[PDB]
Amino acid sequence: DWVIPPISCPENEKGEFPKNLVQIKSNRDKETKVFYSITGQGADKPPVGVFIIERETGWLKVTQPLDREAIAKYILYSHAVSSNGEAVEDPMEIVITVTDQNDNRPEFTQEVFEGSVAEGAVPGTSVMKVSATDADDDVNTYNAAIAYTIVSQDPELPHKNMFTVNRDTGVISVDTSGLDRESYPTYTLVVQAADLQGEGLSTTAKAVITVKD
Amino acid sequence: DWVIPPISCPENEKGEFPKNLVQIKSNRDKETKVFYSITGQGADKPPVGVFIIERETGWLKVTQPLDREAIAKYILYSHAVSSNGEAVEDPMEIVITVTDQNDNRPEFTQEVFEGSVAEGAVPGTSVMKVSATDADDDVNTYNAAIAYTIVSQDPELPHKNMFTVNRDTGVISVDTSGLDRESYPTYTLVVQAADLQGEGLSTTAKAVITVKD
Ligand SMILES: [Ca+2]
Ligand SMILES: [Ca+2]
Ligand SMILES: [Ca+2]
Ligand SMILES: [Ca+2]
Ligand SMILES: [Ca+2]
Ligand SMILES: [Ca+2]
Ligand SMILES: [Ca+2]
Ligand SMILES: [Ca+2]
Repeated sequence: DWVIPPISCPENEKGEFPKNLVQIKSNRDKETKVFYSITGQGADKPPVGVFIIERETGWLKVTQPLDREAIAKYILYSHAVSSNGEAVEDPMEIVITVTDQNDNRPEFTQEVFEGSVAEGAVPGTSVMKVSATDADDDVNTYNAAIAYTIVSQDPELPHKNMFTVNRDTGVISVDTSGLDRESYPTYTLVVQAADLQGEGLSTTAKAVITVKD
Repeated sequence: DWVIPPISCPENEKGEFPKNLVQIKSNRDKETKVFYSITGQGADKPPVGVFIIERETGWLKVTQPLDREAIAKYILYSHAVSSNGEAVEDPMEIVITVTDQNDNRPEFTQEVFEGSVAEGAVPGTSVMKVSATDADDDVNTYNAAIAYTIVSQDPELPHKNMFTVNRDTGVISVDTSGLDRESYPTYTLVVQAADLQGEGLSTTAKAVITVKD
């Protein structure tokens, strides 16, 4: 039973429906009459009706917007039957992949993350980890590929950039030194998560670092 | 035989060969080991060896650069057998479309075109036609959409731009008044054709216009 190269249909389509994807067709339709149908989840089983097939020509259509983040791949079967009811083909297994769009913003595991460092640790010691998630397609695109930046430090002394964040790991480390509890005892960092490798959709959270003796 | 939706492969690929197109696979391989082959012009018949299928995996592969302007479509059949060589599927018909690149420069029908106009003619009167052809795919791309321009006018009197060319059609026109046979009896224009609607590959030729009483 052949399985068909995947038919791509992007999520969140808009406008008039139904829309044509792709024609599936027996080359025996000059020998005898051929009537097409499809079965499976997305066709005659839940969700019913997302895809339909023009009985007579074999144009496969989609009848509504899709959401990759709810169903990413549909498997159906097509059938080719003649007037006398005989099968003109074995069923063909039909694979449809929902193609991703970047329609989910990253989200931080917490709105405020807490750590602490020692006064005289050392430019590149580990303070804490911040983390986001993105629900988009981490396998075939960058839409869920998260770059952590630092947006602002408070207060800005002794110098701006007392800290850095590793843009992939979200691990926060000491960048320059002169950390002095008694001059400046807590810092409030605004941290950013952005997909498209830094360029895309973004969100912010807070990291509150307590300077210790 | 089912005919599957066409697989696109662009002309003029560069780099490492063979390149993978698409996995053509039987779902009957849970039961028994399956072995795949292909046939047709471009596989086992001339041009032999353009496409191959990997026997155990069913990856379909193209083995060299294609040229849309020599062959635009291939038709193959895939086949599926078990260790003993018996068939576990009917064959599947496989269509392959070669997609276009802008690899053809427009050519003028002539190197020098000839035309004429009456001294008295009013701005807007049509003088003559220049015309070019492009061999790229004028049905699905812009690689053949030609735009025309006048590059230079000799002589430049009584004004620059005695003439104009309609930039979709190649119709050359009287633009401003003052044509007088007895002061300037011919003009030589350099005309240009460029595809991608003017932004792409270009060529030039000459238009010679005799001003008549
Ligand atoms: Ca979605
Ligand atoms: Ca998405
Ligand atoms: Ca995203
Ligand atoms: Ca101190
Ligand atoms: Ca070519
Ligand atoms: Ca071409
Ligand atoms: Ca061209
Ligand atoms: Ca005159």
